[PDB]
Amino acid sequence: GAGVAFGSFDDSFSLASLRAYLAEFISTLLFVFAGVGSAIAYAKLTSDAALDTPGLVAIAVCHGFALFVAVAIGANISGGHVNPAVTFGLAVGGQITVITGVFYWIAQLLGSTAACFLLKYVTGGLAVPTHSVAAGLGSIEGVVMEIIITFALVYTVYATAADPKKGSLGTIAPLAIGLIVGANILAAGPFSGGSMNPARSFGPAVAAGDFSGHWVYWVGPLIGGGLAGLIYGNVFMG
Amino acid sequence: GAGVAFGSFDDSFSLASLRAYLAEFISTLLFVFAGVGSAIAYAKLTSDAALDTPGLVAIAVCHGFALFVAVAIGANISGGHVNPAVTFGLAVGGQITVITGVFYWIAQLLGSTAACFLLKYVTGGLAVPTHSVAAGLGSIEGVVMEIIITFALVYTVYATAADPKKGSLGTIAPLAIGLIVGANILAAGPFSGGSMNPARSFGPAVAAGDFSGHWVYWVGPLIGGGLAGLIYGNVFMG
Amino acid sequence: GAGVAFGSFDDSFSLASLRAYLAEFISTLLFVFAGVGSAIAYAKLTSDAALDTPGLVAIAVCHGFALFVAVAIGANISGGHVNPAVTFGLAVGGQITVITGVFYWIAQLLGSTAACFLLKYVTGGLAVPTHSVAAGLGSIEGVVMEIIITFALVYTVYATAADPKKGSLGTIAPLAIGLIVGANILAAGPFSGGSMNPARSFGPAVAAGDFSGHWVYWVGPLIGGGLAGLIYGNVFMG
Amino acid sequence: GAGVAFGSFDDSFSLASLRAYLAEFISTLLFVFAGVGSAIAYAKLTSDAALDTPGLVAIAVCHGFALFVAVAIGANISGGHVNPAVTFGLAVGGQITVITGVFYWIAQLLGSTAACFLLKYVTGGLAVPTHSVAAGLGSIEGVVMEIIITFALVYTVYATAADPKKGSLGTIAPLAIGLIVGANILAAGPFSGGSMNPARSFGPAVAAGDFSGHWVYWVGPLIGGGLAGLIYGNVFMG
Repeated sequence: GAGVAFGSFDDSFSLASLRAYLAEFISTLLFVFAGVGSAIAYAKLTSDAALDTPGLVAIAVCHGFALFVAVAIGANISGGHVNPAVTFGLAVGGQITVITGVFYWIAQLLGSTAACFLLKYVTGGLAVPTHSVAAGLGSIEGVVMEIIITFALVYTVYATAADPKKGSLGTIAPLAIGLIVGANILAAGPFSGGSMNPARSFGPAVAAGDFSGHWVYWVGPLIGGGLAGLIYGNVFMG
Repeated sequence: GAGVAFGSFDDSFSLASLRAYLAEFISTLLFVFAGVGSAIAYAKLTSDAALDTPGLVAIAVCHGFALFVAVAIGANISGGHVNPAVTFGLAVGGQITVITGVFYWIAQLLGSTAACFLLKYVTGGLAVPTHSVAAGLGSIEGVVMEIIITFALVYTVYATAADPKKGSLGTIAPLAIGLIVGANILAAGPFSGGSMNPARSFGPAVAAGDFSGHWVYWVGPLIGGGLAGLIYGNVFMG
Repeated sequence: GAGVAFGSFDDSFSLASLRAYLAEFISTLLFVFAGVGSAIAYAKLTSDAALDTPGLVAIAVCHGFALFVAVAIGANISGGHVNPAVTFGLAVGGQITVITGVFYWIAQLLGSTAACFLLKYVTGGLAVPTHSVAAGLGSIEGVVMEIIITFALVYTVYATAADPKKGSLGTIAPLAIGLIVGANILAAGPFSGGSMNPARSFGPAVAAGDFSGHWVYWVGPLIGGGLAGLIYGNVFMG
Repeated sequence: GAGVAFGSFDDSFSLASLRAYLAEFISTLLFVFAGVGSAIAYAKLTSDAALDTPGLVAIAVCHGFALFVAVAIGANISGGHVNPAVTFGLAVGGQITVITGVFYWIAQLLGSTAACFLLKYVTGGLAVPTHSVAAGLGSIEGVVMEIIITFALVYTVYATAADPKKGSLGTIAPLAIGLIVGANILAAGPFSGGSMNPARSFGPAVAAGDFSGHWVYWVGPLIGGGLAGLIYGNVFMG
């Protein structure tokens, strides 16, 4: 399989790269605004009740639909990563350079953070919820959950969008990528929160001023995404 | 990026333009009939309860599915705007002429209004609900919410349907456009109502004889749509 | 626009036509089995409660997904009508011959009826629910509801599947056709039941031995479907 | 129609075949992890309540989305069967060799079982639920339910993915295949559980150490899948 490529500053500062960074910022902002917004909407409707099944459905569907769109609207400009773990898994398989990937991370983190401060305002100052592992459940269980579900996501990105042999999968790729996240929130929501996405988790941690447990949402997703890049890149593109 | 184009009467009165106006009328009627209808259905089932999470899901899914369809069924005739803010954002980027755009607005407003009078009849005279900003929440918060979510919609229309480089996105564009509205209602419903669409809001205001607060659903969506046209048109098509 | 074509017996008894009839039987059986089945599932889970919002969502989503599939799996064999009103609207615009269309009706009615007797068995003898206009609501209101929502469906079939200029819409047509039915059930369920489909309504009327009010689900859908054929066929294909 | 083909060891041990087996393992693992996971999520949220309508929706949507993805991500490597009954129905119509098909079964069963042991861990040791026929309902009713719904699935796979004349259906095939399972769970969940898939059922039986009634989920799905292969393969591909 293709090796890691560090890239160059010239390449990573080209106008095409700059457009890509803006696209990643915008896609991540819009994804996180909707997705976090659905969780705040549930809190508003229920006066801050514990999550129930209708709420889980609302939040999962919102994230799946919004991520489909966020990926689609960047696909021809940046590739529509919307997610540091996607960028990382792609970098592991030589699909994006390291330098460009770092700038994608910055754009994604900025976009997510912006979305969360916008939410705080437009909702009239409601709390921005953070991802956390369920009460009582171990952190390793949470990490392993996040490894598995993020592996699923990044593997999907490889199979439908990166693979040169994708064929007609390329047309439906944004939808597959969004709806694997939706599906996986329906499973993982009550356990890890169903992040799959360090930026999605980071914005709220900034806006709520609370990084307790936040490491889970870097370690788990990066390992899952990296494992997907290693497996798909070496076996199915190698 | 392309400038605003005023157009001509000859062009805007051509048979092709007249077909486009009828298509916009029909698509907007069917979109608003379903979407408002889902809100009246919730009121019927619950005896006019406050919105809850099942209801929000029902209404969001209905709007997302219905808008997907309404866009698809006009895509090859009018472009499937279904929305004055989409038309406006496209006009800002030179994608539709101003004169033609004004006639699209008329067709959309007429279609929405018609849908709402039809609903009043077929439901046995139930109230046609109007979009309003949540009790206690400021109007600027509501406007800014609508700016953000309408920006998302119009940006999606640009990226998937207008951009000449859309490629395979063009096939899934109607679905992206519908499901961003669905996603954004799941976030915004309990705050602004999740309009994104001055015509969707206007029909009910006419049918309920209540324009209180209605300005929000012109100012917010037009600004969001205009900002999407400015950004995408000048950066990603320029 | 194209006129009505009566067709011929030779044509309507060809092997291609016979395959089409079997495909319509199978698609309609599978559509109605799922869709009615979701309503029986709700009754089982709730001990025959009145419809609530979760139930409406379940039933609407089931029908939208199932109809998408039923249309897709016949699209290249029969055209995937799955619905006497679709067949009728297509016949009005010269898209299927009258003789072939009558045999499609028979196949659809048989498939729906079969599904409903299968359901009665596999559910352990539970009642097969019938479409009815809501208590107190007038029959004309119910008919007009069904006209509007069936117009939407058949117009969608024309715009995405019949029109020679459909282009990329043809790829997503089955999904548009399914999800307009889903959307429209979210609106119409508590009022007319959201049929759009004389066969979908007829199977249960046979299996429950109850044709009270059943005429609504022929008059409303046939008029809507016929109006869609007249408008689209003469304006947008003429 | 094409006959059954036994195949060869050389063919079934080729690198292409080995890649296919890994893809089937991964797709089935990810499908079952999400889908079973959604059922465990419901149990967590509700403290092990009986299934209700929100829960049925959550579980059906999760399975439909996850299966769409699992099929898509194997489509160009293995064909994306994810299901012994799909493999069997395809084998009946000569679309996969018997030897290769047996190895697909092994990969699918292993993947499902792995998913279920992973779930047991990451959820903090919660019970892995098994498919069972509803209390009081006969086993033949359960089998016949599973025949019908699995026929639907495998017929969909033939019509959209196997048929050489699939045309544009091939692009949307993964989505049709996923959403027929979603639809059919909305009908069958409270009666048979809505399996359609011997591997999906088998993983939990292993992880819960409970094979009571499990035969239903081999007999019903294999017969349905085999009947779909016989009908579609001989009539619509013959």
